[PDB]
Amino acid sequence: PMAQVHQGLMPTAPPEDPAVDLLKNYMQLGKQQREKQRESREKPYKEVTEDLLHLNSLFGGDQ
Repeated sequence: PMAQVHQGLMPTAPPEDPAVDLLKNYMQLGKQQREKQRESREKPYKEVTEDLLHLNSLFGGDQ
């Protein structure tokens, strides 16, 4: 083996396999999609608190 076997044959196992990175790519777009769908328009964290400041001035509590 070694010399007259296997040698001279191209590796059928791709070391550049993009599927390994695709794991984090998919995890990435998993959150990216989430944070881009409703998070951009709605934004249930910052817009709620910001609007709450508006709401405080909205009911016009002064006296």
